[PDB]
Amino acid sequence: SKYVVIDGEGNEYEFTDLKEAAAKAKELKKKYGFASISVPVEPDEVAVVDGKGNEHTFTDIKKAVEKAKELAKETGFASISVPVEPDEYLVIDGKGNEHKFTDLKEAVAKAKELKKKYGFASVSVPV
Repeated sequence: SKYVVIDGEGNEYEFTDLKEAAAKAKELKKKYGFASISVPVEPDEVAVVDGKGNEHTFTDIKKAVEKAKELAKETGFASISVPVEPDEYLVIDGKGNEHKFTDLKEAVAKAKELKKKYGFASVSVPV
């Protein structure tokens, strides 16, 4: 598999191991303010990755968002991953709304604004 961490500069870090990826994301967030992690998700699923590097899969985005809030507090980190098409980037905010981009730095900039507004936002990238 391939797991991708995105930081606040729009840099992409690739990993073969989820626990190492989730640990990098948690560190970039604590040290530099922002990080998302994208993981392979089955079609019609959504996945939340927590601060322990564990996945939580869902078919209902509203339930995923609810869980992502429990996990960010309990484990120190949470990121929602959704399937994206090549050359697209999707931002999911803390209320479950999806915003589509074709420029990663644009997607990151929006995610930062939505994190301020709603408390939480993730950026999903193609795997």
